[PDB]
Amino acid sequence: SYYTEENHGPFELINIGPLPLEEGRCMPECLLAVAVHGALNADKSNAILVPTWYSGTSKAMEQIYIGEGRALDPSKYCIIVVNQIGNGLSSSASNTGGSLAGPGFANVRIGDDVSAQHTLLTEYFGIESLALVVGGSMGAQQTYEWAVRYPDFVKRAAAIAGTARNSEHDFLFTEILIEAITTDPAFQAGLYRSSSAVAAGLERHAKLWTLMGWSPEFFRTGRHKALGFESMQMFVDGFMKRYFAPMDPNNLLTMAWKWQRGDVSRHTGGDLAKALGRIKAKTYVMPISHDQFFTVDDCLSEQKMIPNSEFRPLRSIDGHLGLFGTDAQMLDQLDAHLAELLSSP
Amino acid sequence: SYYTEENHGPFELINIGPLPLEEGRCMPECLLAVAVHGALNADKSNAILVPTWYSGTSKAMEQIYIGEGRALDPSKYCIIVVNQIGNGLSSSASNTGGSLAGPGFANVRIGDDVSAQHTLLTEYFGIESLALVVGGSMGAQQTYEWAVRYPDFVKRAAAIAGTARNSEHDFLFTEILIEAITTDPAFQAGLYRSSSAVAAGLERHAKLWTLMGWSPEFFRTGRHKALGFESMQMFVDGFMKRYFAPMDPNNLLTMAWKWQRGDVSRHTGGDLAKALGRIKAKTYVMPISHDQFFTVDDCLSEQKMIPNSEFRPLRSIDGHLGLFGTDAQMLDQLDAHLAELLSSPAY
Repeated sequence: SYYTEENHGPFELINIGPLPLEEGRCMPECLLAVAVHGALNADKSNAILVPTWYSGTSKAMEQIYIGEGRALDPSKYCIIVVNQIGNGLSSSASNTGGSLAGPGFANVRIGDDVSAQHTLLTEYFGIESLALVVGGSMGAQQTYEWAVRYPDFVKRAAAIAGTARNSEHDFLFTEILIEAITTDPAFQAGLYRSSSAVAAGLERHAKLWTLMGWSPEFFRTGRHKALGFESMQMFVDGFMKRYFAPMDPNNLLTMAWKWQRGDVSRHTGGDLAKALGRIKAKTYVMPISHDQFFTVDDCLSEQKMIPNSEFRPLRSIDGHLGLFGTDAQMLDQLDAHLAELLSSP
Repeated sequence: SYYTEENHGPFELINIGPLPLEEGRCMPECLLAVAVHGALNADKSNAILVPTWYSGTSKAMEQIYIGEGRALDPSKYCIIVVNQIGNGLSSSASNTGGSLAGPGFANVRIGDDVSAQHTLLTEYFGIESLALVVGGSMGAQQTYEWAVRYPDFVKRAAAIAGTARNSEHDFLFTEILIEAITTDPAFQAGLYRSSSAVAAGLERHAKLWTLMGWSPEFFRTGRHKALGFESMQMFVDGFMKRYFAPMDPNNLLTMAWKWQRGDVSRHTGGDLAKALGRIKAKTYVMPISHDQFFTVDDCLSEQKMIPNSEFRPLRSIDGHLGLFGTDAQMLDQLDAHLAELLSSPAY
């Protein structure tokens, strides 16, 4: 009941046909849930691709980032928001039959999403280049993979709060996030009868996201209170637990495995400088100042490897989950940077 | 067999007598495990008290911080290292009988340790003031409590990587650490057959410490490899899991409960500025730059409320567990700050 058009729509389900996956299995049919905002011009020069992030859907990207006086303005651009494979709206553990059902769903990599999106854009939209690819966190992982895998296709790229190659510390964080779910016996090796049977694991998952998803300064200065939650307990229970409670464990695990392995250097034998050296897009690297796990240092290290790129950190004590749109001043910064990027040749 | 003289000694067990605890229970006899390094001078004016930190013992403070070339030099100072109530050496769930055994052990607060330490110093050693109180993390919590509770007694205070009133974020971290242990079915509500039976909970606890105890920069720049571990997997297994593996779950929960509730403002009805304003000790507030949960910003906000004090962050990408002595640059900075502190004129 969570993954519906009534909650996340409108979107279109587009069957892009069979999808051979990097890990070796083939999806007989890959359905991508796509939301399109704005019209494509005759040059097809105004398309923007927006990948979705961990546990997220196209509806979040639309609610937080897209609109009239925003950088992502559908009166000027054709903004194409594409849901991750495994996110519950596109083909996922939760909505696919046969051998891909539930814990049978394949291991999907960032590169598989980008490959599917490329097929979608060329064959269903007839688009041969993107004015901008922009995403946050896992959405930034896909942004980097686009810029490296199809370098002449991507004219501009904005990687918000995410890296091109995942760190060992981030891998550990996600492993602990996974174990929060899989160590709940009600998970039943993915064969749980309903999402909510795994409430304990989903709550433990939410508590870890509270610990790592914001920042110590967020809580010290009472940001949670400004958002309407009088205490850490109220914030954990009223915001964080409630966010994850209706979601599907198998889907979260599909996206967590994928997030763990984001690595554009797979194109270059593990040489990251060589992969990032391939980027032709005008690229803004935009970590959030207080992000606890995609750090300013992590992202600056990569930016130095991307030719013609710019380092444009967002200042927000809301840290990583400032992506959720809790900090309007952060959103204003982001809009100014993105408008400047879109304005550049 | 982890909590022995063979592993953590030499130390002496001193019975300081009954200890009425803040939470309301009375310990009929409180034994403190104490290690002394160096001799007291003629008027006992060279005593330095070193409390121990979460999961730690006096052995760690000795190995990492005490020695002739160092600020805590036993050829000049009498350095008295006192093990936390609950840490397995002093009176704890793992070694106390009667109604205090195992799951029955009382909820002990930072203030109970400081009161017990004060009784130890005055009644057993005849010491009536301290040249320095210094500790890290939970050791820093006890340091602040000392400086607030007995302000004339403490001539100098050095609070490394810890705060005077615990934050909500830190409380959540420790709650998650506690649940890593208590959700292991083998924990059996504190009635586990042995430490070893609760290995799954202890390993999850270790993984959480790996996540929060160092820093992303520590790993990004390959510090774990410099320390001799080929990969994150080898570091987690060979350093972090191994550290917690032999420890007692009930003792860790005692120290965790205590850590969660460190709060010197209990002396002043919740008014932290009033509590910290009581401090007369020359005080250095020394967060570790890349500490993920006792942040530079957390400690700065408290330092601003302590009169006479100085803010001296330790620069280390090793973050919180740089307390374990992994970062020799950080130890060198600390020695320099502590030597400067110890040279402040006696009033």
